[PDB]
Amino acid sequence: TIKPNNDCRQVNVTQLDGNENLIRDFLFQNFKEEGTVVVGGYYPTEVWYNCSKTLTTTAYAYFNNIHAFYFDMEAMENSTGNARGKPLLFHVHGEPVSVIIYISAHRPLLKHGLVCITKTRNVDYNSFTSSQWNSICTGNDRKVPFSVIPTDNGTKIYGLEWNDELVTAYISGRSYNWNINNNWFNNVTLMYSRSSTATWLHSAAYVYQGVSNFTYYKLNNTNGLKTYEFCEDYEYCTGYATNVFAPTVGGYIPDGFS
Ligand SMILES: *[C@@H]1O[C@H](CO)[C@@H](O[C@@H]2O[C@H](CO)[C@@H](O)[C@H](O)[C@H]2NC(C)=O)[C@H](O)[C@H]1NC(C)=O
Ligand SMILES: *[C@@H]1O[C@H](CO)[C@@H](O)[C@H](O)[C@H]1NC(C)=O
Ligand SMILES: *[C@@H]1O[C@H](CO)[C@@H](O)[C@H](O)[C@H]1NC(C)=O
Ligand SMILES: *[C@@H]1O[C@H](CO)[C@@H](O)[C@H](O)[C@H]1NC(C)=O
Ligand SMILES: *[C@@H]1O[C@H](CO)[C@@H](O)[C@H](O)[C@H]1NC(C)=O
Ligand SMILES: *[C@@H]1O[C@H](CO)[C@@H](O)[C@H](O)[C@H]1NC(C)=O
Ligand SMILES: *[C@@H]1O[C@H](CO)[C@@H](O)[C@H](O)[C@H]1NC(C)=O
Repeated sequence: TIKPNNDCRQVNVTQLDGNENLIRDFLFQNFKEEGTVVVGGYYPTEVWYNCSKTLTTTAYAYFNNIHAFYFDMEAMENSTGNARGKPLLFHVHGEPVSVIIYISAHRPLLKHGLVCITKTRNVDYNSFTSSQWNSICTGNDRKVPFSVIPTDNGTKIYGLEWNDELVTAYISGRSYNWNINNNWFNNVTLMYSRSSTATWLHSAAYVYQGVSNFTYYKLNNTNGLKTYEFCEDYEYCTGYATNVFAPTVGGYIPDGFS
């Protein structure tokens, strides 16, 4: 899903600090009942990508042909009061509207996150993270500040999914929906490392993953205990075929369909 880069290495999301149940809480967000059920969707996997640079130069990463983008952070320093932030900036392209999400390190108190809805393709990644907080998403672009919860201590997975009619943002354990008709290009550009500035601090404490395939998870709720298991094949987990398929070149149903 990510272009081959030497900086970007893999990593086990569940093996990191404070990430024991990072995916379990996300999977059971909607299934609040008792029993086992097989769900499908653009769900994150266990192996994500960590990308860092020893130097203080500006680096970029590209995710292509993806449908959802998830990321997680580390525990904030002094989260109770003056929380210390770790900067990040990822841009989802589209026409005629594109969305830039930037978490910082004039600005309202504790509102580390900013969302910039812009209609201009020329986005300056070497100047957005170098100016003041009041001169970032100024002008005709729509600026929406938002406060990432520091008390969560990075134990909640953040995510963004989109389509041509609806955009869903998962923050903490809450999913928010926005209705907008926009032609998305299904690629995301992420700027993970740059020189330190007033708003940007040189660090690397972000994991991240892009999901493009239809992932299947079996969920079991036994006496209040919640367990999840990934399925590489729907038929193997359920004993029955699935209706999701990828049409071949020219728009032809594959011969293996049921
Ligand atoms: C994201 O995908 C879109 C859609 O494919 C890309 O836009 C096209 O890019 C190609 C080159 O890859 C150009 O020849 C086309 O003219 C572009 N079309 C439009 C309508 O702009 C876009 O470049 C991709 N973005 C990134 C950052 O890779
Ligand atoms: C994740 O842990 C497993 C063992 O549980 C190990 O084999 C694998 O290499 C780890 N993956 C990464 C990306 O470190
Ligand atoms: C943490 O924040 C509190 C509340 O603002 C503050 O009193 C305290 O000094 C901070 N601790 C630090 C910066 O180590
Ligand atoms: C986050 O960490 C702080 C400091 O250790 C702790 O007081 C707080 O309860 C934690 N929040 C959680 C675990 O939700
Ligand atoms: C990513 O890797 C860097 C070294 O390249 C390391 O310092 C950093 O802690 C890693 N990030 C996470 C979230 O594990
Ligand atoms: C997604 O599905 C395609 C089907 O061709 C497969 O080749 C690819 O490996 C899958 N990707 C992942 C991450 O499972
Ligand atoms: C769910 O868990 C219970 C208790 O461990 C087990 O008996 C049952 O077989 C599980 N169901 C599925 C579908 O895996």
